[PDB]
Amino acid sequence: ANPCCSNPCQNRGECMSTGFDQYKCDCTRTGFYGENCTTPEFLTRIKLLLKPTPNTVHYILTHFKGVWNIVNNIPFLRSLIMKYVLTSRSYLIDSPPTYNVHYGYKSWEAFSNLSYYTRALPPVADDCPTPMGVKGNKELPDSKEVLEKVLLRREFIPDPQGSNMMFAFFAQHFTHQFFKTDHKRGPGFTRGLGHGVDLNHIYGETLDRQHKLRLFKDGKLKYQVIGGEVYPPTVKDTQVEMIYPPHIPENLQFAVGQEVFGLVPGLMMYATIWLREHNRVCDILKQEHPEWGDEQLFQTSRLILIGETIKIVIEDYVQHLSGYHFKLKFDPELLFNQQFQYQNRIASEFNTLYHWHPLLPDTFNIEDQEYSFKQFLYNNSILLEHGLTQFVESFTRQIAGRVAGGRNVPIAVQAVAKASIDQSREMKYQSLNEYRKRFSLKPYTSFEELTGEKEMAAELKALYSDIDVMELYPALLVEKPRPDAIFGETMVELGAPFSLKGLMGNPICSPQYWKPSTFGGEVGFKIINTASIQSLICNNVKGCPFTSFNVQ
Amino acid sequence: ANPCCSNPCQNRGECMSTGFDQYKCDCTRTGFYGENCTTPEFLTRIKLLLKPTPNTVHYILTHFKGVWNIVNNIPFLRSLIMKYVLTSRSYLIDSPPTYNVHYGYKSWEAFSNLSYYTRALPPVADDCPTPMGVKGNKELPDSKEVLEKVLLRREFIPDPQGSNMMFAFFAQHFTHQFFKTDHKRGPGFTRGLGHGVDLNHIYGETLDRQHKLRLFKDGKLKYQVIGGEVYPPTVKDTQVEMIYPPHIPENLQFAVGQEVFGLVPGLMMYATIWLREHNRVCDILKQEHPEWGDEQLFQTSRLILIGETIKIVIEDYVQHLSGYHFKLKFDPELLFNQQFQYQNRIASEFNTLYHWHPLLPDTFNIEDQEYSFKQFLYNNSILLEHGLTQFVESFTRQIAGRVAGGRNVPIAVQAVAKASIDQSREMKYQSLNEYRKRFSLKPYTSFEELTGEKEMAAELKALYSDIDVMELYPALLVEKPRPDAIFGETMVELGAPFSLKGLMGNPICSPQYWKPSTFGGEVGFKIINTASIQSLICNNVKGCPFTSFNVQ
Ligand SMILES: COc1ccc2c(c1)c(CC(=O)NCCCCNS(=O)(=O)c1cccc3c(N(C)C)cccc13)c(C)n2C(=O)c1ccc(Cl)cc1
Ligand SMILES: COc1ccc2c(c1)c(CC(=O)NCCCCNS(=O)(=O)c1cccc3c(N(C)C)cccc13)c(C)n2C(=O)c1ccc(Cl)cc1
Ligand code: HEM
Ligand code: HEM
Ligand SMILES: *[C@@H]1O[C@H](CO)[C@@H](O[C@@H]2O[C@H](CO)[C@@H](O)[C@H](O)[C@H]2NC(C)=O)[C@H](O)[C@H]1NC(C)=O
Ligand SMILES: *[C@@H]1O[C@H](CO)[C@@H](O[C@@H]2O[C@H](CO)[C@@H](O)[C@H](O)[C@H]2NC(C)=O)[C@H](O)[C@H]1NC(C)=O
Ligand SMILES: CCCCCCCCO[C@@H]1O[C@H](CO)[C@@H](O)[C@H](O)[C@H]1O
Ligand SMILES: CCCCCCCCO[C@@H]1O[C@H](CO)[C@@H](O)[C@H](O)[C@H]1O
Ligand SMILES: CCCCCCCCO[C@@H]1O[C@H](CO)[C@@H](O)[C@H](O)[C@H]1O
Ligand SMILES: *[C@@H]1O[C@H](CO)[C@@H](O)[C@H](O)[C@H]1NC(C)=O
Ligand SMILES: *[C@@H]1O[C@H](CO)[C@@H](O)[C@H](O)[C@H]1NC(C)=O
Ligand SMILES: *[C@@H]1O[C@H](CO)[C@@H](O)[C@H](O)[C@H]1NC(C)=O
Ligand SMILES: *[C@@H]1O[C@H](CO)[C@@H](O)[C@H](O)[C@H]1NC(C)=O
Repeated sequence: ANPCCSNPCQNRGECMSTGFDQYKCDCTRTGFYGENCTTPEFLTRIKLLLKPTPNTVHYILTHFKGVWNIVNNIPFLRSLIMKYVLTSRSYLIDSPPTYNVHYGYKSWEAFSNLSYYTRALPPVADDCPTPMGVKGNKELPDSKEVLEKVLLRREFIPDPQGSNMMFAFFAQHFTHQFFKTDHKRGPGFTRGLGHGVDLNHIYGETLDRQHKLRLFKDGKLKYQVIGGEVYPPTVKDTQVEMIYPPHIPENLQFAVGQEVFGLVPGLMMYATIWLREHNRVCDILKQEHPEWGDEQLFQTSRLILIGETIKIVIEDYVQHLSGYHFKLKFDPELLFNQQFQYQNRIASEFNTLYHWHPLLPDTFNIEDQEYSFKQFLYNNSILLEHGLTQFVESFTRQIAGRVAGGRNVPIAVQAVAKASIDQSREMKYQSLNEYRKRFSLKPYTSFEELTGEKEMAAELKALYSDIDVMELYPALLVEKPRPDAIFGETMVELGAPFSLKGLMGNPICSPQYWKPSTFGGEVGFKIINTASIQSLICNNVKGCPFTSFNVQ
Repeated sequence: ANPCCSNPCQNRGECMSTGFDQYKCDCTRTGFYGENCTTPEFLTRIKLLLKPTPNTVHYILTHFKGVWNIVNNIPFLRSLIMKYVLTSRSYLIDSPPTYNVHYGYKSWEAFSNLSYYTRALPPVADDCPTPMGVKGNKELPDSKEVLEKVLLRREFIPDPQGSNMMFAFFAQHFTHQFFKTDHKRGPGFTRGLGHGVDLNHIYGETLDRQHKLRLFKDGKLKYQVIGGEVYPPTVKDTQVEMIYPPHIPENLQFAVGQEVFGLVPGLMMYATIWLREHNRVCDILKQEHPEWGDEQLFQTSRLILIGETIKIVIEDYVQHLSGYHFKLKFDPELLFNQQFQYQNRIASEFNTLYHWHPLLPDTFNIEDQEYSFKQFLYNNSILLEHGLTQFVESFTRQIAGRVAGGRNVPIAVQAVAKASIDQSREMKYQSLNEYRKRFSLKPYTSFEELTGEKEMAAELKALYSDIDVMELYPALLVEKPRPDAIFGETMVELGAPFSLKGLMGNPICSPQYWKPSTFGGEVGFKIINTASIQSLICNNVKGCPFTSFNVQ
């Protein structure tokens, strides 16, 4: 029906219907011309000839350890490299944002309505003959069948990069401030109207929730002491709404910024660590500024914790994941002479990509115990039983699962993996290869090239028939990993642009914010710039246990 | 009290208390160093030596007509000049925004809460000894006395630049989509959450209001035909809430996007013109795209009218006000190789500066009638009586008042001018000379330099005593105008940066939006790029009457 149903325009040109059965491609500033924007300009021919592939770049970034060690110790050179990482990535993102689940064309409603997730690729039009457009059968393969044959875990496959449970729960804690799907509206809708790293999962999404969590003395958050240890306050004491099963004793209904963080003790672990960190910074700021009131202490601490988070995410968390020998760097000043939009809108595809449930082990090993999912979920007495110190030590030792490579989703959350398939289709996602072309990646020509093996590929070929109809979400979890890596190419090359845009797009990174007085002076500024996952745990967890994002 | 109360930091450095009675200035990236950021760096000394004053630049832009005529006809050169206008202006604006009425320091609440107007200068802290900080008496002069002695109109002073009533009501109509003070909360709060040119005054601020105004056929807005002429629908037919006195007959309660536009027939005139323009573009787009639905026609029309508005504002409206011989140009492509933030936050000071009530005449002259304020206000039967054609012809002929120069506020709206004084103090505005320094202007050293005359200056000196205590709002309306100009230096140099940021910061000006397919192809794109105030009236007002922003 829709003459744009076949995605005819290439190289990021836009398709517009010019009639019932005709189309036009807008090749403006794509570097290409022609009916579908496939004829390259002369300069585009040069750039294409000289541009290395992501797999070639990945090889260089993870080898030549001696060379990278020299680069890392020459600040001019390390700064120059990190700068090209930041800019060349963010060019892949439309900012200001464009499409969403309901708009395949730009509109003021799509731009201005913050309740939507944005979309990197427009949805497939409702009256297209097939789910992916024109290709494939009239209906996609049964999602339960896709789930069982290539996604569910047989044997636990550990991450060859050594990610531990401190990493897995940090990723879950960190991402759930901007992945907050509004199920009352639909999967393409979010309740995180800040659309980035605003730390609403600590401070609350609304002002009313924030004030219920605050102590209103010295800028601090409310807390309680249990067995000599600082823990978050209760729902009874604060009246903030939290999601808990009906049988949870009210002394165990912990109240934090994010309403679902009582779901898992691993989320509650980091919520306690970051609550402690907020009040620790309040003590630091109060000593520096005896003349300050409660309000300014709270607000300045929040700005500092936002900075710490971005620092830890880039220099520890992304550093770990990447496996690069090059040392990534959080330095907003690198973009001050660059074109860059200090804004962000969370993409649905970013949300989809971040479903890293293969990380989860089959049991959670704390001290000498091994807890099943049923024993673990919604049970914060485990946290009080063992304490934060034992949690950190145990989760630093416990290995997490490999995400790519196939067949590593634990069956305990199989309903979540099926809904990811079902809701991706409900949201009319374009095909895997459409998203690969959208991010300058060469389309896969067979299922065997996608997986790098034969068994899962053949099962996928029987299900999907055509590689161009393969879906984005299952492909990320079955993709051939990089050599001994946690992810395949598609995960890294689609996800890294969304990730750094979210981190660097924050207002505190802009030149009028990135100065010591924003953070209460050089003392507050230095907390941001010296932050690490190790110092986060050391300053706030009794005994200063060693921690890391990888097993040692 | 607050050791920053005296505004000690100069040249846009930030003041932070380091104790009960001591402060520190953050001179980061100001180009200055020293205790109060007054010692210029070497390069800063150069720039200061070579930079012409705004009054010198003004003189050049309004003289040498022969030279400007050559420049205007050399596209490369005209583009280069307009580009430097755009960039050098926007550097004066904090984007992402910083302060607001409740926050004199940067905070996440100030950044993220869209209900606030932002502030170009932080408010004077609550516990400062004087209203302006440390200078002046403990209380500012009686506002009624300031109003009567230097603001109220004796004799009507016409604008020497020839502004007519088409201009005055265009400015009122245009600005009232982003100046919508939320009086339920306070003067530092806004109901225009789009914070710019989103045309909510045509389409409604909320989706629910928009749908009540829409026809849901061919993308069009609801309308009625009275005497063969197209007018907005009624409150009875649409159920959109409008502000009307209780005695207005329901057949005269017109419903438009902005709830207060029934206040004056001049606002209702432009509301009708733009309603007609929306549906006219809907007819154009439907002919180009017979395959399109109602929703896509409406959204694309809205994007086109947003483009037309920015075009008309820059190339007709700002062009008229400026008096330049150089031809200003709306061309988003000029910023594509420039650093620029495609976002905006409406400033409280921009609202204050746009109080152009001296524009209003003592009577409104339509055909042979002269209506008093009492006869004019809330009386749309006047519009139906004469029709749009007679309105345009009459308002093109009627001259408007001079804004600067003093004593030209019509007595009918004296309560509005007093509230501007009162609410400027309630919001703890800094002094006139502080705002001049904030925008790179040399402080006034006497009231006589401010006004350029002797009588009003002497009255102001008896009231304020110290020039450094003179307030921003009254100073704009008494300032010495530029030679035969409508404004003084302060109005232009503070207001032009806010104005162009609002216009160019719009998403439709960003590179991913500024292409023909965003606007339905080259036909919709050309509507934007050929828009003018004359063509707006010609396409939509019977007889295509001549119109202009100046009397002929
Ligand atoms: C690997 O595993 C990973 C895994 C995750 C990763 C990353 C790396 C990265 C680093 C990155 O951005 N990875 C891609 C950029 C590499 C190439 N950058 S380049 O500029 O094009 C370039 C091209 C050519 C030569 C270059 C070069 N030379 C001189 C050889 C040096 C530097 C750059 C060069 C980020 C942010 N992740 C995320 O946070 C992320 C978070 C959530 C999701 Cl779901 C997905 C990702
Ligand atoms: C005048 O009356 C007016 C009155 C209003 C005006 C303007 C001019 C202007 C044009 C502008 O922006 N006026 C200031 C920029 C002039 C200098 N620009 S410059 O780049 O620093 C420069 C510096 C040195 C030499 C230059 C030069 N040469 C080669 C001599 C050419 C071009 C620029 C040069 C804008 C937008 N208004 C507003 O919309 C507006 C709306 C509401 C409010 Cl309440 C207030 C204003
Ligand atoms: C014991 C650990 C975990 C459990 C029990 C769990 C369970 C769930 C459940 C039930 C949902 C559906 C929530 C909803 O749709 O409202 C969900 C969604 C999600 N999961 Fe987890 N998960 C765990 C760990 C993780 C980890 C480690 C990550 C990432 C590193 C992750 C990423 C996500 C994301 C991004 C969503 C989407 C959230 C949203 O869109 O609002 N999960 N998970
Ligand atoms: C007959 C014509 C006019 C009348 C009766 C009028 C009257 C008023 C009144 C009563 C207010 C206070 C509204 C409120 O605070 O809610 C106001 C505010 C304002 N006026 Fe006018 N005015 C007229 C023309 C104009 C013009 C020509 C301009 C500018 C070119 C202008 C600019 C403004 C602005 C910017 C505000 C602030 C609005 C806000 O913050 O919500 N007005 N006017
Ligand atoms: C953002 O878009 C959503 C979806 O259109 C809006 O939610 C709809 O609101 C209307 C009335 O305003 C309701 O009748 C619908 O039931 C809602 N639909 C859905 C799917 O939730 C939402 O109001 C918009 N938000 C803003 C601020 O405009
Ligand atoms: C933006 O700030 C205003 C002002 O603080 C908030 O309005 C207050 O809201 C609280 C409860 O949330 C009320 O008790 C107060 O009466 C309100 N004060 C005023 C002056 O209106 C508003 O909620 C904030 N908006 C958001 C989205 O957080
Ligand atoms: C300057 C020297 C550049 C060397 C280029 C190395 C290109 C490596 O290439 C990659 O090797 C991977 C194995 O590591 C394979 O898995 C990938 O398929 C392949 O593309
Ligand atoms: C939920 C834990 C696994 C459920 C597997 C259901 C069986 C259907 O799946 C089959 O499983 C076999 C064993 O891996 C594979 O060898 C086959 O290729 C696969 O199609
Ligand atoms: C290259 C030629 C430079 C000409 C510089 C002219 C500077 C004019 O200067 C200005 O003149 C105005 C009147 O026109 C006065 O009102 C201003 O106070 C004055 O600064
Ligand atoms: C792309 O253009 C070619 C001609 O250049 C045309 O044959 C083809 O139909 C177009 N796209 C698709 C999807 O068919
Ligand atoms: C909760 O955790 C405790 C250990 O602290 C365990 O003994 C108990 O069985 C758990 N409860 C459930 C319902 O699994
Ligand atoms: C500015 O600094 C000078 C010394 O350089 C100091 O005397 C003065 O007190 C400072 N500012 C004010 C407002 O006093
Ligand atoms: C309204 O306008 C009409 C002219 O159309 C005029 O005769 C009438 O007096 C006005 N009403 C008021 C209350 O001013």
